[PDB]
Amino acid sequence: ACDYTCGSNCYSSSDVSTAQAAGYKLHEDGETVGSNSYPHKYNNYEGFDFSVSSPYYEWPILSSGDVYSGGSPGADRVVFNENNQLAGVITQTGASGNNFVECT
Ligand SMILES: Nc1nc2c(ncn2[C@@H]2O[C@H](CO)[C@@H](O)[C@H]2OP(=O)(O)O)c(=O)[nH]1
Repeated sequence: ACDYTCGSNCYSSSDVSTAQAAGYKLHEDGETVGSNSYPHKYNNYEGFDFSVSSPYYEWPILSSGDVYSGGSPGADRVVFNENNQLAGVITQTGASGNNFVECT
């Protein structure tokens, strides 16, 4: 289904799980990909009410269905924690500056 709506992008729960699984694996192997060194810390400056606990890590989710491998990140991110719990799916689309809004 279109479980999450990130601006004009639609993600299924399976899209979110595959993206999360890939970010976590890299987090746990101590490796990073891309210019922005993904997965990195998501600081929660927006102050979202994530049910799960901090430190939070952000990883790009691609609208194409491709899993992120170091290229252009895009607007959308999966946010997970240290226990691989999903905190949320966020996007820079619809937010001003370099801020994020939550995907609905
Ligand atoms: N808006 C925002 N950006 C964060 C936070 N933690 C890390 N960032 C990263 O810092 C940049 C803002 O300078 C954002 O584009 C973002 O990187 P990503 O682009 O890699 O998502 C945070 O909580 N809030």
